[PDB]
Amino acid sequence: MIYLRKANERGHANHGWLDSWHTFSFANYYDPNFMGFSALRVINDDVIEAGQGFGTHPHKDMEILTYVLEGTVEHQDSGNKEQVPAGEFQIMSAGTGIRHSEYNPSSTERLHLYQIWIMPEENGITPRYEQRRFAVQGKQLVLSPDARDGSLKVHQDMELYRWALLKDEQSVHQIAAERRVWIQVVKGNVTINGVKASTSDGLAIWDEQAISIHADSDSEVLLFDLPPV
Ligand code: NI
Repeated sequence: MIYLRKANERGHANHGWLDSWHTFSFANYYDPNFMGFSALRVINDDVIEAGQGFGTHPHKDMEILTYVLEGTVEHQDSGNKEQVPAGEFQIMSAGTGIRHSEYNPSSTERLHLYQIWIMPEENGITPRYEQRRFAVQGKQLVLSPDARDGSLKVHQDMELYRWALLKDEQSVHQIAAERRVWIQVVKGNVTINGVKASTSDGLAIWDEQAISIHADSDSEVLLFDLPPV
């Protein structure tokens, strides 16, 4: 009751300025199996060569999360112009509609980030854009529906932890009722409920009463506790 999406079976789309790998269907990459997982609809693993970026485009009715891993990303709303450096997340629920344009401010540095898309619990909510700096050990709480423990709000019944584990560490994750979970291995090597997973792999667990996660090495993962069906 555990599916392993290996890194090299993500949809690949290199564009010259943007190399990108898609955990799910997205743009000119379509597979009916790899559609979505619960509310996780998009996990994109993007490298954006120095100086390049997406032009002025419009999102609507979607809670979008960016997690920057290397370099920096400038973000220009319409009216923001705040940056986001390596290590900080940045959300933006869109609801009624918005128009933004993201780019790589360095001319010497590649930008590498995760692009995450979670279907919000209702459309037409008010545009909003939080952006925090959420370490080296521990399971951080990045997204939650009430912004508890210093997390950010996400307009969906789901939490997102940035678990950072040291070699041979092992914690359990409570797992709720009919809930589902996605692990996205950021770096390293882990073992979840028997299933090994390395950098950029993703595992999708459901109909399971608990999650044992064994850091086969120092490794960071992203955990999506996601609601049922
Ligand atoms: Ni965008």
